[PDB]
Amino acid sequence: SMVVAVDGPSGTGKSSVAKELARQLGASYLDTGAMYRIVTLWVLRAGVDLTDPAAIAAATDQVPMSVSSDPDAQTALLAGEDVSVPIRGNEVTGAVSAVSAVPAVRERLVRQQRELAESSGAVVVEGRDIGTVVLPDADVKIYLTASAQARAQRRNAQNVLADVQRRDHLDSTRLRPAEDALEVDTSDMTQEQVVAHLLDLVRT
Amino acid sequence: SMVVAVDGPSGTGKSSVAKELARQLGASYLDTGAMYRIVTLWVLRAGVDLTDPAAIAAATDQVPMSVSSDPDAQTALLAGEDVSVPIRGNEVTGAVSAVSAVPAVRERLVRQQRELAESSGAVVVEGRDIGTVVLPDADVKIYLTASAQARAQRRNQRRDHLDSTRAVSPLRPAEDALEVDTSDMTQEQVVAHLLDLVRTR
Ligand SMILES: Nc1ccn([C@@H]2O[C@H](COP(=O)(O)O)[C@@H](O)[C@H]2O)c(=O)n1
Ligand SMILES: Nc1ccn([C@@H]2O[C@H](COP(=O)(O)O)[C@@H](O)[C@H]2O)c(=O)n1
Repeated sequence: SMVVAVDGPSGTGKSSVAKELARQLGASYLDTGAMYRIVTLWVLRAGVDLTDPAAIAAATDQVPMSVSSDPDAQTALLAGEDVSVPIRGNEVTGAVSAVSAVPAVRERLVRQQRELAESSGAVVVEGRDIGTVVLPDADVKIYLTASAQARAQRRNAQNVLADVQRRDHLDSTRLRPAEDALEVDTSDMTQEQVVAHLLDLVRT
Repeated sequence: SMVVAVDGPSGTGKSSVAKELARQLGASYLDTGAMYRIVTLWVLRAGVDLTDPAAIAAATDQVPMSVSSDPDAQTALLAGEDVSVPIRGNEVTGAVSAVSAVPAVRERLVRQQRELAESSGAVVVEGRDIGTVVLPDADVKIYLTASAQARAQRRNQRRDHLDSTRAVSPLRPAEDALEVDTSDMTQEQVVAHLLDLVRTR
């Protein structure tokens, strides 16, 4: 059954495109970045020292987390609380890479990600290492990319080209596409154009 | 005039003791941990990547911060907003060490701390590196400490090792500091003790 992995950096509209690709394939959708963000919110609220990986590992043994695989009903639950809003806040955005870098944390989420994928049948799974690490035997692997400039304009309008260009260098020396991935430059494209493009690639 | 530095780990009541010492000496009070917490709140709200020191340095060039040196009128203002509550929340508590470890950040706050101290006359300045780095020629230097056990119960051993071996500002008393074990003492007992030490030097 069909597993589509969608990876790439931020600011390209990756998440919206993956959602809409899922709807069009009648498939399920899995937002992996949201899972990291949920754990991050959990860590922040316990007040764990973010400079201490062992403390982050210890504090994330039993994160009471739930996420939907329905692209039309995405909710982020933590301890029964709907945390869809706070997991997108700047606090979590600033903290998420501290928590994501802890191996113990990845180990669990990669496992949770694999299980959700196997039990979802037809599924589009979105993130950064889906095609390389999490689901290396995906049927189709897509790497959505865009120029620094394109990505910068999508952010400064959300409300930068310096900030976005900086993060590219630190990531390179710290995002790498799988060998069998299909690289798609979305710089010139709108969302619907990107969706149609991926539908074409998948249906080939 | 008189500059009293009070340093030590967390969980001994250090801040309450330093406040009350200030009141009793008729001195001013400076809560330096608050200043790190205010910057941290600023960083968190800008959504700066905490794993990136250069980004934290860049995002903290111009932190609009204000803090009082009056022990009875402590407020923590950021961009005009009273942030006394949020700077004590867990989010900031968890993040503050990431931000505190950035040299550029310390460099500024240490400078701001020295200036506030000079202009406050008689002042008790509280923190972790006050007697060693910020005010190394304080008149009286106090290192408030307590056993792991005592500190643990007041929450109702890991952090001790990480603090000891930390890169930017490891936690160590000045050679000329007066080490005071507060394990057996209540707060008012500690206050009386420091009043005695200060009124003997
Ligand atoms: N597969 C993934 C997905 C997200 N992440 C983390 O999540 C953050 C942003 O997540 P989003 O994909 O939700 O924007 C990144 O900074 C990264 O640290 C990750 O480390 N691996
Ligand atoms: N003088 C100081 C005071 C605080 N700090 C930092 O500020 C944090 C918060 O201090 P408080 O918990 O005492 O407010 C400490 O955990 C430490 O990371 C520092 O590095 N130097």
